[PDB]
Amino acid sequence: AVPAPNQQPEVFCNQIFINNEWHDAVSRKTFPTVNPSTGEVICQVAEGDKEDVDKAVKAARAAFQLGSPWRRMDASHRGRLLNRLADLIERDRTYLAALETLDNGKPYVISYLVDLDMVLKCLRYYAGWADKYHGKTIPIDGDFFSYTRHEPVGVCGQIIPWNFPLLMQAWKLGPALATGNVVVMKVAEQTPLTALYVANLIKEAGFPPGVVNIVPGFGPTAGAAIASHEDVDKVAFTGSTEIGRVIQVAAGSSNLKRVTLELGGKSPNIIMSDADMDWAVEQAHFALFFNQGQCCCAGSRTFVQEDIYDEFVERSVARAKSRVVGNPFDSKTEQGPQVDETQFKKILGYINTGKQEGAKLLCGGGIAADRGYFIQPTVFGDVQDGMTIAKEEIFGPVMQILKFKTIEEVVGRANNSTYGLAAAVFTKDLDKANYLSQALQAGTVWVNCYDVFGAQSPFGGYKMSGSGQELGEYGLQAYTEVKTVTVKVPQKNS
Amino acid sequence: AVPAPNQQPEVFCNQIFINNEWHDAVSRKTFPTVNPSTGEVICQVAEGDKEDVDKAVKAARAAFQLGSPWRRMDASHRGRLLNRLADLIERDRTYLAALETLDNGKPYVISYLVDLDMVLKCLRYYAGWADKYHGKTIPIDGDFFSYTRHEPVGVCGQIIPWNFPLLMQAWKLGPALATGNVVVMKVAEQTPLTALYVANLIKEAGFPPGVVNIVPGFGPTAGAAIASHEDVDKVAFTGSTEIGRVIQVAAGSSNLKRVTLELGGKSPNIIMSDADMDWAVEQAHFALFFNQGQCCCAGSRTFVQEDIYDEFVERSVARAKSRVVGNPFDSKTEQGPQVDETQFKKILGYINTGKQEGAKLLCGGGIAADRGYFIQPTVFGDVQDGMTIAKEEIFGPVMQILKFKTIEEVVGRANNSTYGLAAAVFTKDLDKANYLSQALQAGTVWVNCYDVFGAQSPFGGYKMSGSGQELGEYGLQAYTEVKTVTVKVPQKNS
Amino acid sequence: AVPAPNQQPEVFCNQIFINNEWHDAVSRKTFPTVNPSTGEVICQVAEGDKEDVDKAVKAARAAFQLGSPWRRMDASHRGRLLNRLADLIERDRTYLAALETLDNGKPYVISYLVDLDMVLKCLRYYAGWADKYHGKTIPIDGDFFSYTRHEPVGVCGQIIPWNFPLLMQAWKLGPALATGNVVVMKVAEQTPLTALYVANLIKEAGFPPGVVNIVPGFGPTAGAAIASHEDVDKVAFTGSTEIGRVIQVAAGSSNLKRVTLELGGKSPNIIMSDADMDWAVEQAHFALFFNQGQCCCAGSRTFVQEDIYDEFVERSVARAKSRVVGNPFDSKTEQGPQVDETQFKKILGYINTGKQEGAKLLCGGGIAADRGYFIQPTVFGDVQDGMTIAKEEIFGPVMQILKFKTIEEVVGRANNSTYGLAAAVFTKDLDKANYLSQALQAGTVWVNCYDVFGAQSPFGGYKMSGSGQELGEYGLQAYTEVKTVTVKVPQKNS
Amino acid sequence: AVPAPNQQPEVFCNQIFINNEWHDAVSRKTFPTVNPSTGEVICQVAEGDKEDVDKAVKAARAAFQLGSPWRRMDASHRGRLLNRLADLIERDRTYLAALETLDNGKPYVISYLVDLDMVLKCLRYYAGWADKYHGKTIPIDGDFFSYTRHEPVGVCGQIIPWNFPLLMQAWKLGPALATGNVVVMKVAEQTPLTALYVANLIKEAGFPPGVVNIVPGFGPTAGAAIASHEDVDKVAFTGSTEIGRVIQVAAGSSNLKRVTLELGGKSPNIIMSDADMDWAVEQAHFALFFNQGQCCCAGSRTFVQEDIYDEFVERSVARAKSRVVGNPFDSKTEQGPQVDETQFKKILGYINTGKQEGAKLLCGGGIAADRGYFIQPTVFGDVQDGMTIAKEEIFGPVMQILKFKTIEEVVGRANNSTYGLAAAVFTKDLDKANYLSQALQAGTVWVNCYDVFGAQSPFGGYKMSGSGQELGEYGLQAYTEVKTVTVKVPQKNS
Repeated sequence: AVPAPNQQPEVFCNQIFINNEWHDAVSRKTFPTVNPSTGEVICQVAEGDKEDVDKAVKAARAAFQLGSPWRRMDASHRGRLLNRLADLIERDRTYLAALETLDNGKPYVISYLVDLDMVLKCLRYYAGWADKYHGKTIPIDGDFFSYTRHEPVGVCGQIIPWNFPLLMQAWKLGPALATGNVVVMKVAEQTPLTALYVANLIKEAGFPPGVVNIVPGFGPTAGAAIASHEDVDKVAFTGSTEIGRVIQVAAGSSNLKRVTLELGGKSPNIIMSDADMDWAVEQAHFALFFNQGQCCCAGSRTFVQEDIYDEFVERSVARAKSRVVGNPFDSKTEQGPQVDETQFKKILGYINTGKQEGAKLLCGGGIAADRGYFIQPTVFGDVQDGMTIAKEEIFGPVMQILKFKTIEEVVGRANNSTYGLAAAVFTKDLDKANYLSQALQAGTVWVNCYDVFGAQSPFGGYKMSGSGQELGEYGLQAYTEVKTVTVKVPQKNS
Repeated sequence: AVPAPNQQPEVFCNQIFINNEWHDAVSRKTFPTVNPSTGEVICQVAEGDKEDVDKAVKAARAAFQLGSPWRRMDASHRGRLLNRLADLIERDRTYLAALETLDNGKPYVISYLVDLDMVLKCLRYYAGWADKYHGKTIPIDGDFFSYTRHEPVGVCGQIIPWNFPLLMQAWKLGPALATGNVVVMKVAEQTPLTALYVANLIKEAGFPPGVVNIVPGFGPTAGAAIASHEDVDKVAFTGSTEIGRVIQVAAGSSNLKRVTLELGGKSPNIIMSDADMDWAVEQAHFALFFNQGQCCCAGSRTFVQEDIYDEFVERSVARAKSRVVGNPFDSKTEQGPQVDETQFKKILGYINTGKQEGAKLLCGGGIAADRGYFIQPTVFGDVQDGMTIAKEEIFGPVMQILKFKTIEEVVGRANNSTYGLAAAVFTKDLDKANYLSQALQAGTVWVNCYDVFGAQSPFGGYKMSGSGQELGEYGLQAYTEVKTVTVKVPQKNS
Repeated sequence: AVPAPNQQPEVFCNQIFINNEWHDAVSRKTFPTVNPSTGEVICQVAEGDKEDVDKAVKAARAAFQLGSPWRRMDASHRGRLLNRLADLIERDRTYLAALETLDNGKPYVISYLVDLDMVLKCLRYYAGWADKYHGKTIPIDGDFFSYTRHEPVGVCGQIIPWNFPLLMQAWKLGPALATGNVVVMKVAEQTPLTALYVANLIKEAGFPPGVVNIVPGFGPTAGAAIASHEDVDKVAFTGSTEIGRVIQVAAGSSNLKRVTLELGGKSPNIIMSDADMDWAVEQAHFALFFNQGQCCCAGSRTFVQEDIYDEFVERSVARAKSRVVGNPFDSKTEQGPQVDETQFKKILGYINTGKQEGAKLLCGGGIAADRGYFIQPTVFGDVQDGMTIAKEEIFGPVMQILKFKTIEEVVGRANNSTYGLAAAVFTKDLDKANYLSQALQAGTVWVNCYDVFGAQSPFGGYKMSGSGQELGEYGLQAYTEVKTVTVKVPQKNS
Repeated sequence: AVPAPNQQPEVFCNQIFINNEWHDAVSRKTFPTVNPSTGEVICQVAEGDKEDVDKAVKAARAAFQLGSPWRRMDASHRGRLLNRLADLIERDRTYLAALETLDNGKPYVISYLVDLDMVLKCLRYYAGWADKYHGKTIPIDGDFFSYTRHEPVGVCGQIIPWNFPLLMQAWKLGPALATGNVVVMKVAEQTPLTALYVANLIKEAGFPPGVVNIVPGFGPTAGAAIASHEDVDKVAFTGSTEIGRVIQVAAGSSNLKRVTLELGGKSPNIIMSDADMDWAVEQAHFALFFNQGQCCCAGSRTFVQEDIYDEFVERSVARAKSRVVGNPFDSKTEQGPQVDETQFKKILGYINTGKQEGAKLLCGGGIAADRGYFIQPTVFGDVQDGMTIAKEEIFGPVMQILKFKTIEEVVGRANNSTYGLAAAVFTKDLDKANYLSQALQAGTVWVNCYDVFGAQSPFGGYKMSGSGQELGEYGLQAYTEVKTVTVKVPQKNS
């Protein structure tokens, strides 16, 4: 039951957010944000750079000073604030879902029922962790009393992508604020509006000034500024596998700040011959096409056992062909446009490459509309491991279907990737499910499902898909600094 | 590769163990311990009573005094001692296995390869916990520093059964000693020898006097004294569902001491139609006949799906008939005699009870030898839910095979019991395995296996099979007391 | 900033609560609840008995059935409900505070700023645990996959006291509901009104029918019925050290249900000679006089070092004499009346006994008003360890001040008690604080403060003050049942 | 009671360790290792380079292959191995202590009683952790079963210093091996002998070939090879703050492998006016001069309150002057020589610099022997924050004593450093201890003691002293990779 959207919601926030106040860039510059559905400019936004980053960091550091309102604050209170911010977001749910769609391209139905529900659940989950992440009392040798304090890491620089603007923001603020850190966030140039509106809600929630600071702008400028700043204690980057390397270098050459990376992937979705055909087909479609195929963990390599390959493909193609593309605000729209022209062209290039390599184009394969960045649901069959489309993250509505015979075979081929973010297995057999979930080198392995993220389930990657984690109790580790206090006592006893 | 046994091992310890010294009963009385294989008296053993238990408790309390060797000792050291004890037990492994068999009746091969291996693994596992059970530093509201100390509960009375003499001893000593407690243990009147020998190794390992005190004798006397003692902080009993009630009453009427009970059960072993036949039959046999069927968690209710019922039974009977019964010291022997005359008769009564109710006697059902307490592997088919052999713990080599149709049906029938210790499921289907493992109300649920116990896996029960646990990190909770220290600080900060 | 109270609030709920519906006792009987400030009857209340309890239990068991709304419900959702219930309580805060005071006697200011604040903080804290109490994946030996599930214990019978009607209710419902259990709660005959009103809020919050059932009545009838019921899985009693024995007996004689007891105590408050005199005096006054001295962890044994004894006592007496007694609804009132006549008389008896034993009466010692159950703030000096007033829980506004010399002395005298609920140390020396905090045998030990309870800090007792705990992560262990599932796998790897 | 040493122990291992076999460098190259006590060459050692590192890594990856002995091995068994290795090290305790002293310079008495004792305690502590690092079963939303597996990170590159040869190796192998990883370790060119001998014991203990591979050589060559290798999953460096930047750069530019750094520091030891003078003086001496002042966490900034400054300094000077320097093999020797000539001269330079800046030289200040690298115990008084000796890690027997007035002042000055490894506070006041332990920005804060390291207590650093940790439960997080498996189930229930 989705409330009717305002297909052209007004933009109330388009500036830099520091100390709970809106500022223009020092350079007084801005940049336009495009509506991927029309190609039209939604509005202008403050273009932050080094100087603005510096303004943000100092404000954060100041809010993190020993004795500040944020530091003395009871941990249970931080939880109270997170729950408050969630209630505000829920109040403005219909608006945010709309604004998210207007700037990202994704279906308003998805933004409301999915994106925003997950935002709410994420913030409410972490609110609960605020006063529940205990330190330890250690039974060290000798007459001593030793314990640990889990203190905040400090000023945390967070750079987030555009595929899930509001959600990525929540996944980062949630653990950081629950553990007492301060944030200097850089949002994507493609989708900065929703994040900024939330910063307004952060102020209304009652968070002390400087606790959360958002700086919209470009990656080479603002992003690198944060990653290089001498006063930033930790930087968390989430995006392309290429930019991540830049960040780890700029961070290790600046002040040895802690660095966590969340990169892309070429996640394998294995369908064994005994899988529920109807279920497998529908999930494999969802596995890839979800969010215009713009998912870090997208099932971009659909491995199918030979005995059921033909039937699977036939059904897959039918599902692709029936997938409705169009205005994200229309309730019947399943797939919206791609985020921007760059990606739009980048995808078309991959499709072209797929054709060049001998991959059998089964459906779609070109522009889906003369206005906006829409691409038809494309499906490539008889894909080989050596093909480009079977190795490089496409990040679009392009499905690759590979055929395999043995289970021993598919494990090797699935694991034969520089990536290892996620993977999935569709089978009715107990042994096969356990065999594969253990053999697959992936941060997350789904059985008879895909893209099932719980605010309580960790999300990390193996190999070059990343390091460290988001969501779950493990998420608190990365934003926590451990101090050991060892006191000399008169005489220790058990 | 099992060493050749000394079929008539010498008995070196047969008295009361207090302050690392051997004492006779104050009454000077003694009782005989019989060799279930021959019906002959192995030797005489000190018959402890309330006065002796008082001696043991006082000794234990002294050893637990603030500032005593055992209280000041580093936690890591306790681990060192546990490991030492394990090394000594392994040194004398061949002997203990023989002595275990002599007094219990179980096959020497099983005592050596199973019983003793599990004792070693148990003690070594717990040795490792000694310095790793941390307390917590709590982020309490206000300007305070709050933390917790995990102190020992104190003088722990432990009453152990005869089905697994050495192992039960290890399961109790392991967690209690690892956490710094002291023990006054009452061993079974039928199998007291091995436990007392181990007490000798306890002194050799270097444990302070009074840390572990063992008192052989009877339950109505020694057992009750421990459970009733005003200075015992906790009592852990393991045995019949009838005596457990006595203990919880004697404990709640004495000094409100903490009480954990490990009782029996009528565990269900469900065999789905798609299960691996060969595997399921062999394991279903083992699930019940193991240790002369003398298992708290024995699979006394073998439910089989109708489509495979006939075949299953036919194979089950064949396996039963081939089961070699005889001298426990002969390598070929699979089943030895029952522990004592009382049980011997108790089982014959149940067998007769089965015949009276209309349960189909498929094999065995009578005495297996004119000397000792040997009983033929017995199997009853077409058993119904209302039958007594289908509700009461027989504790003997008597198998009940029941027939069922749907999965919804078997869950209700399996859960329809006052017991809930264990359960098992044999299937190839993933959904069936998960459905069942979640629906079955049992402390432990095995999938495509049975009687799989790891030193690291907890063992507890639902309903009237018990409360609290043995093994695993959970085992330490029961032997730990939590103290909260809340200090007032100048000014709190994250 | 306390809102003006309604000194005679209307009573809307005065019946039994089963399946979110109000019932009359089967016996149609009722009983009066008195206003301790005037001795007047507030209203009649349904008097539940065994038959009513049976109705409640069957309702509870029904709601706990596999597949029910409460069982299938997402853990995070139970959190949502707890938070919702919190919000409702906050809405009607001012009313409940008044009703609390009306039926209990405690000052309205305290009910508003303290009692209800804690009720809210408690429920909100626990709501956060709902989806954060993980099970474990165990690295068991052999080719197996072993894991644990933390399942609800089931039907939880909870019996709560009258000293903190609303708060005790939160402390019990919080952990129970967050872990998915169902409740059959018996409230105090002296203070049943507020609990019954909250039950209305439990319905409004959206909790499935039968998840929480409250049965007002008497302890010998209703209480014993719960404790003895054959279908109650666990019973948690909080009250006098005498009734607790009855409950553990009735429970161990019924169905071996799990039992946790929260009993009284004679908590020692140690004031070292180097303590901040002003602070210590005010905190020691608070430590005992709080809530009309009706605290299980009251500092009823004030030990003072000799060098500062005289000065301390003088100041203590002055503070006592200035302590305002009167109508609980007046801002200037610090101490209201005692809960009922029984206690009122029981306290005067102890006061008379104190004088008989030679304890020096320093102030007060008799009735504070000719109407109600008011007693003057009494202080006894030069109290000796052997005196009755220095051994038995008075549960009233009577202070005992003892003199001591050495720190070794006070530890021995402090630990020389059958109780061990709480203790406190006032000093400026690091070593003295640590020495005492470790040597004192009490569940909680406050340093330079007293009665500091956080919803996150555990509250348990040693010796005969209880077993098990409330609040903190430890509170969840008592309401959780652990199931181990061990799956056979093809081949295990690290 | 220390056993008499062999002042010239035979060297049995001086090559590269790969697949439990000794190899020569591919380049057939070697390099000399000096005895810092005489300046004489002990023996020649294989000089490993990139090609050698490649042989090691390939060996490691092979040993880590799914299905390998090391991967299938029971976690409890890895524990067994670690304990076995410790038993072998204890057997050859006397030898290794001598060999450590021979190549390092530290007193044999300290090598035996401290270094080797800590090696044993570390290995045994970790052996215990092998089968106790559980994953989690997560209560995710929806009809799913979600859990985590803590898998090894893979091929671990470890680069260790020379200050504590054996201990540094233990601190690295312990947590890595316990968690199932494989190691390619690079030992210090100054102290490679003991580490290589221990590798011989690793073979004897029974570890699979390739589980631990040691490659002696130079940092620029071997070290950089490891940090840069495309197949190394993680690199852990411990050394100078200069080389650490190089490693994090070479790693983020290679394959985004995980990096943990353990750098130096200028740790503050704060002595309040109420501190136990005798104790504080002796401990402050130990804090800095220990292990020839070669400690990452050395108390190089001794802050003393003015009221006790003069007396403190006097006593400190007297202790320094009495500190015996000489042959590390003579029982009376408290301080041996510095590790090598480079360090020897670097320290003299710092001593010179101290004099140039106006630091008051109170004793020593020059070479302590014409043979070897012995330096006199040096003490500088009236040091200011701005001075070089007050900011840069000297890593030698040079103490800096600073004077302060307020507690608020010392906090700011203590925290005014790029480092944040350790800190200490000597006081008798509770509030002062808590205030300072919380306010000080250091990984470790000792109260009334220094250099107290338990195998169970974590050791990490703030700011530029490092990231990640060694020792304790936290040590396992860095060597663990978390996989989330989320299975679709029929119907979820609590």
